[PDB]
Amino acid sequence: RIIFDCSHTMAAQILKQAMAMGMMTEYYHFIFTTLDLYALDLEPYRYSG
Amino acid sequence: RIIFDCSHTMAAQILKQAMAMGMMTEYYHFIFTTLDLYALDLEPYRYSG
Repeated sequence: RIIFDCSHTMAAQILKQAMAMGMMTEYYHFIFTTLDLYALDLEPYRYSG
Repeated sequence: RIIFDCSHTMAAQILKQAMAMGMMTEYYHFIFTTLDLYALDLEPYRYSG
């Protein structure tokens, strides 16, 4: 159970970090607070479930 | 514990599909069967451990 305050481009970078590290998963109940990341593209992170 | 009869480029394909689907973890203990298994892209799945 993790919560995320951070800029959205850095957040997409940490998406790349975490899905490379295998952490971008349905295992862990997350909550982002990003509202502007929709400009960037999220699709394998969204299809990671 | 799954064993993987597939080509090397097909292995890279399904690796891209699988880390897009978020199913890359140390929990999974696998065996790939392809003779070319050092000659392509190889990195982020090892950092999913």
